[PDB]
Amino acid sequence: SMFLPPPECPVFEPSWAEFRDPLGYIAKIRPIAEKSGICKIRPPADWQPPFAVEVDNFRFTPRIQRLNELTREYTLQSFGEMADSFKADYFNMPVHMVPTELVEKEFWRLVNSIEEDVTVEYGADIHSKEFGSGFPVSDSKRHLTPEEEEYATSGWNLNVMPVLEQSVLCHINADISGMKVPWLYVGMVFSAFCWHIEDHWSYSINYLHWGEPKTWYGVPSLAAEHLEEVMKKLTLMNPNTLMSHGVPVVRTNQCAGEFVITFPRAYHSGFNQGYNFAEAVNFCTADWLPAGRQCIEHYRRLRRYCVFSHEELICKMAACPEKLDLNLAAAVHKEMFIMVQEERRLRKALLEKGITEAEREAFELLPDDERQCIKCKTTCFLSALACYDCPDGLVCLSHINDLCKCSSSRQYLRYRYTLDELPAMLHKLKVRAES
Ligand SMILES: CCN(/C=C\N(C)C)C(=O)CNCc1cc(C(=O)O)ccn1
Ligand SMILES: [Mg+2]
Ligand SMILES: [Mg+2]
Ligand SMILES: [Mg+2]
Ligand SMILES: [Mn+2]
Ligand SMILES: [Zn+2]
Ligand SMILES: [Zn+2]
Repeated sequence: SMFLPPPECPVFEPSWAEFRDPLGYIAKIRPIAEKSGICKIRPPADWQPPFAVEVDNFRFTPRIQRLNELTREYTLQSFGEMADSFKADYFNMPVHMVPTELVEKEFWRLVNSIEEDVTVEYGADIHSKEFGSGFPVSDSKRHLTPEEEEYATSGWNLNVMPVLEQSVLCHINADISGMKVPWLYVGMVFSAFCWHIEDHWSYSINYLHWGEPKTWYGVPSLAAEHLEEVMKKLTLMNPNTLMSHGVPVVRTNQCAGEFVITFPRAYHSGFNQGYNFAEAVNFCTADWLPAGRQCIEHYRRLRRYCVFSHEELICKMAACPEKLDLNLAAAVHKEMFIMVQEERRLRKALLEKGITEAEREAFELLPDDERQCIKCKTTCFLSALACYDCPDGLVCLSHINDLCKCSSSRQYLRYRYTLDELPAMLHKLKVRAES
């Protein structure tokens, strides 16, 4: 049989009232939408931000994609001309007369076709800092119309959403670009993105500025490990293969002017129906905090580097309880409580090993490469073990036996807070959450 389209993902059409608070709205729809992993949001009809990129000074070198296996520079105009001619020539139809179902069926046939070499190009992962965002920004080099200044401050503006009140990553003001600053995607027909989840299992929000639709596939976070097991066992991967192995999949065609939200640890993939322009950014919420906690341990097991420290994030929020709504205060206290108990255990174990010397360290002021456990590559914040005779070495307190062979008298504790200081932080959170 030909490709079977998965069931359609949920589509949300917020009122103007609902639309005022993006993170509030997303929190509201989450119980339904997280059952699907992705969802589509259609803004009120007259919410229409003018495209802000200066088209004539936008240049890029797209990546080469051969469809059955997962280099000139272009301008936006010349990429589009190439894109349209390719589609019209391949389908032998007018460029805007090809049904999305037809493109979709042919895409998945091609991905699995060893004999045919269809190759396309994708302007993927373009920094919005390089040429500007698709959305207007306040401090722009462009004279903003009154209309554009309002869109510049909108919470649904992807430059603004990650620094909103209840956007948790705003508390880490280390730059960590790639998570806080939007990325651009210039697509042509068949240009694709493989199955993945976001850094630190964060949300992503995705907006299609213009062009032909972007076709999405999404998997609920609950089925994340099952998907990974199916892929390991049988091996990008056809959604039909996933569904026939017990993994739920949804689909959608994201049209111009529509948002797509990917929820924490929701696997997603897709391809573009034609020439288009999209913008995306990560964000993190109160309800994401447990996923963030778990992702650190997942990274640890994999010896992957962290973009940021979960410990540091929790403690920075805990230090300012009055900036937290009751939902966030509760979530932070939950995380903080077990962090403190683990730290009490780890420091006790350190004393039993014989280490007695200790120095206070403001880890958040160090570069990441001076913060990483040499064993599990995690970013230290609350504490670390170092050695006076081995200056390059550093381990987190979960790995005090993996620093060096020197005697206990030459090793010392580097700590952010004393054990005494931590109950006070917990108590302040608890009082706040009890308001
Ligand atoms: C927030 C965007 N971002 C930022 C880091 N990348 C540059 C690696 C991402 O990784 C998004 N994840 C990849 C992706 C790509 C697309 C796309 O090409 O349309 C759609 C959804 N997800
Ligand atoms: Mg417009
Ligand atoms: Mg939990
Ligand atoms: Mg857990
Ligand atoms: Mn993504
Ligand atoms: Zn470690
Ligand atoms: Zn040593």
